[PDB]
Amino acid sequence: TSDLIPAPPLSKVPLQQNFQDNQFQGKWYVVGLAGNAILREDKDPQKMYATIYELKEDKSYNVTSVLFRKKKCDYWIRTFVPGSQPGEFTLGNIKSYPGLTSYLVRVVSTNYNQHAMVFFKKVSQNREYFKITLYGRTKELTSELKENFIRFSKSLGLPENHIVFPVPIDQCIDG
Ligand SMILES: Cc1ccc(O)c(O)c1
Ligand SMILES: [Cl-]
Ligand SMILES: [Fe+3]
Ligand code: NA
Ligand code: NA
Ligand code: NA
Repeated sequence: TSDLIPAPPLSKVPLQQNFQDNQFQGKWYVVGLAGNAILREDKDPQKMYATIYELKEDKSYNVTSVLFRKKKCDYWIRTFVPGSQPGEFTLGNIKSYPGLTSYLVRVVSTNYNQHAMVFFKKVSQNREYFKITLYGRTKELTSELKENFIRFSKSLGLPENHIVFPVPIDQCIDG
């Protein structure tokens, strides 16, 4: 059994105009998380993690994320394949992920050197999940940008308790 807030139609998710793939490369800190599977948790609050975007020769991204868990750095890797338009992607080697039938990424907005908002949508075990990530080039962002991310998340149907701002750490993510 599972009850999820429905995924928004793609019409409600903007696309970053004139997307420059080479400028989006590098490390981003996850300063905000929102989604239908994301829950606020004051007992064990979400720790900040990082995601590195590297363009390959064929213009796909090698996306490597690192998080601090159980006193160790856990790495996980995926391939974002360019989609129907620039700033859009699908997942490479989807068959290597048990239960996964669909995976979409859309870059909503970015200035490339400070911040970015990225929309994800996937179907896993026939359940449709979506999330929005607030990327920061630094671990801290302005209140204006964080409130913008909150209202965009709310526009896609998510309540406050489905929006989290991970706490900055130094382990694993400063590399
Ligand atoms: C929780 C969640 C929602 C959507 C995604 O695309 C994903 O990777 C994770
Ligand atoms: Cl993964
Ligand atoms: Fe994922
Ligand atoms: Na832990
Ligand atoms: Na401020
Ligand atoms: Na750093």
